[PDB]
Amino acid sequence: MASMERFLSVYDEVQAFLLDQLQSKYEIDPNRARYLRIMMDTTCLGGKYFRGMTVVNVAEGFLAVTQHDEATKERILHDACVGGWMIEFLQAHYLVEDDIMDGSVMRRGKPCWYRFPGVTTQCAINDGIILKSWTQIMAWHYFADRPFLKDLLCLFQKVDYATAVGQMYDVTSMCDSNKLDPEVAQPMTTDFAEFTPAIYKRIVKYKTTFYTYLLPLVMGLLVSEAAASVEMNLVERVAHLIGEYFQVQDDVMDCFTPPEQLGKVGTDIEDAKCSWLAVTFLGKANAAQVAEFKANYGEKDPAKVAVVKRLYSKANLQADFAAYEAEVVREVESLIEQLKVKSPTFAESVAVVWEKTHKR
Amino acid sequence: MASMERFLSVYDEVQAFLLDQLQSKYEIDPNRARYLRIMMDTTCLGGKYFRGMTVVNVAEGFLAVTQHDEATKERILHDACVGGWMIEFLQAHYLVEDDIMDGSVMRRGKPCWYRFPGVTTQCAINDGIILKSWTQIMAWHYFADRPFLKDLLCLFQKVDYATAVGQMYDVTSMCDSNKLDPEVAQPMTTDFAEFTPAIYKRIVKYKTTFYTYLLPLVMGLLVSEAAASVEMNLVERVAHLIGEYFQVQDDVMDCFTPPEQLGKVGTDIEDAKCSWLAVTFLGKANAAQVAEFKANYGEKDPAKVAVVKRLYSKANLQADFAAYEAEVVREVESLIEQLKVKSPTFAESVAVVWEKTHKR
Ligand SMILES: Cc1cccc(Nc2ncnc3c2cnn3C)c1
Ligand SMILES: Cc1cccc(Nc2ncnc3c2cnn3C)c1
Ligand SMILES: [Zn+2]
Ligand SMILES: [Zn+2]
Ligand SMILES: [Zn+2]
Ligand SMILES: [Zn+2]
Repeated sequence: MASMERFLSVYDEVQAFLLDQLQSKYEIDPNRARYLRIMMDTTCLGGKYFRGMTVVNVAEGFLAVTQHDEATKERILHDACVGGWMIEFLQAHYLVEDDIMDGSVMRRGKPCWYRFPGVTTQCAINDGIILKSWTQIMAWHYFADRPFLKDLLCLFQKVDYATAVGQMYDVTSMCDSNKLDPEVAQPMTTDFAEFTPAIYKRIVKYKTTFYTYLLPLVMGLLVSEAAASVEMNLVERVAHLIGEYFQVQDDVMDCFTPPEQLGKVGTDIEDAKCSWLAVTFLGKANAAQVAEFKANYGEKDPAKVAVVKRLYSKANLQADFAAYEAEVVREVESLIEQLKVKSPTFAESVAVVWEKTHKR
Repeated sequence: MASMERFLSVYDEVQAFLLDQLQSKYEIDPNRARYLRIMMDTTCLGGKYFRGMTVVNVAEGFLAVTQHDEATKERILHDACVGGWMIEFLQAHYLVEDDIMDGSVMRRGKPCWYRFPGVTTQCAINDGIILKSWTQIMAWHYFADRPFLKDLLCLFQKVDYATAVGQMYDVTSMCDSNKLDPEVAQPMTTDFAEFTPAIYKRIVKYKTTFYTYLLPLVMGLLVSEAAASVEMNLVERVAHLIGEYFQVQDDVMDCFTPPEQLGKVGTDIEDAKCSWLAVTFLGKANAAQVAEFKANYGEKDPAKVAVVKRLYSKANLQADFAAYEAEVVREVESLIEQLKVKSPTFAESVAVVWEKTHKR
């Protein structure tokens, strides 16, 4: 049976389970169950399922080299699918809440959940809460008797937290650290001294790479009972590295990919985000160019946004991107090689993850 | 050593632990650690600690009748304090998010967190996320080798979820169920057909009683390794019952307690909430009074709010409250008696919980 169809079948299964449990144990009525069904579908479906599918892909790699009864292979694949949906639901939680936090308008070519007429922010914040609560309901139900349950829940928990930390780094990335203070309204940085590669790296590592790369890979290992086939430090390193590249690409697209293709109108410049474009620009600009950057970044005025974009064009950031890209290929390929020592199979799964990222 | 001081000491311990871990494992800088310290203090401190202290109180009851080495008694009390703080942090998560959801202005005589000048909703939503993530960080760290860890995390998870469900019942309680639809903006009910005791009960059971009464009681049992000293169905029933009473009192105060004493200006009438006052009023009004209620409820206009309040005065709701109160005393005392069969000690802890609620 093909992996994607198995994965989508399991969504329907897990959906039915969660809604049936709301009726039998939580006293839900049909109309509220309907609203939650539609919330779940709208917030969890329609992407590429790259995160969940990585759990399945890793488990399939192991199945191909490990002896098991057929019923065990099915169990492992079902577990990978459930684990994959936990990640997808974790993402949906973060996307719902982030869109509210950021006043985002669209995502993937549709309105952000909170903007649905019959949702509103008052409901949507809570809907996002439910989303993450469902990850745990899934885990406890499907993995109740599993040897890996503890390690799975502990990892999930750590990833969730790292992600929330990352969110905090992101949202505060345009303020001067020395000025953070709950009592005082936060000015945007005037010097941009904290737009550095190391600071950027910190934001990305926490905000995206743990839930997007580290969690799918490690979850695949846990449901396969294969965590002793790998050097966990290598898995972290390669996860963090591919995750960074993925975020740089997202940053480039924010600015340069036409909105109908992006799925949204990118506002990193108006939001004064610490983007790869801004850090790399500030890494290579002269005095005049910096000054011009400072006079125009982080302002809604389209004229000012256009100055910033011109600055990035003229600064020939494509060349820095290509050099960064070349470095990431060396390092990712080196890490893949190191992974081959203890597991060629897992190395290959990582190689796949990298190809899908590198040319997407 | 007195329970409250032990509990507050443990807050400082757990705080230091979480911030020290952010520095050593999450790459936090001092200024962000400072912001999180201030967020934690502002959102977790200053209430009566009734929820956390119930965990400690239950554990102390058991310690008085159970043989243990001194070091075990200290371990159990430390565990109760940590467990108690998990509940307090869970509450803080919900209060932060609820205040944002509801556009609340104050709570406990201070601005809602999101309204702090240097916070804002964009940060505050995430701060609330961190709050709940810290419950799990606490659990995994302090309870790592504990026999009760699984049962504690599963219970916590279920309570969290019940609470989020309850939030959904609450926020939707002024809409007609048959009209809920993410695609369509939600009108307020014109008939108030869903303002019934059973519907009200559902909202309260989920939104408050699981995290306010059931979780502290059961957590106390788990850290004491005492869950076989009780009939769990009785614990649920008494929890749900005292929790309901607690919410009715809160509802009465929303409307009638002067704002400097309430800590906030109550807006249940303008928010068109399904309050005990509104359900009980609709339970006893004549046609004319209902009609008047319908023309004035759920409107910001102070004139209209004042009509509703007059209606409640003239309807002599104090008498229904006293009769409800009398019924709750019978039922709570009956349940306490039933609890005495398997544990007089636990019965007494529940008796305390009830006294603190009944005359607060
Ligand atoms: C993650 C991050 C943040 C900011 C700037 C960069 N760019 C680079 N980082 C590392 N090597 C690089 C480059 C550009 N060329 N080469 C060789 C990376
Ligand atoms: C939880 C709830 C919701 C709505 C109305 C009520 N009131 C009552 N519920 C039960 N017994 C009652 C009363 C009033 N008198 N007596 C005897 C309770
Ligand atoms: Zn964001
Ligand atoms: Zn982006
Ligand atoms: Zn609320
Ligand atoms: Zn209230």
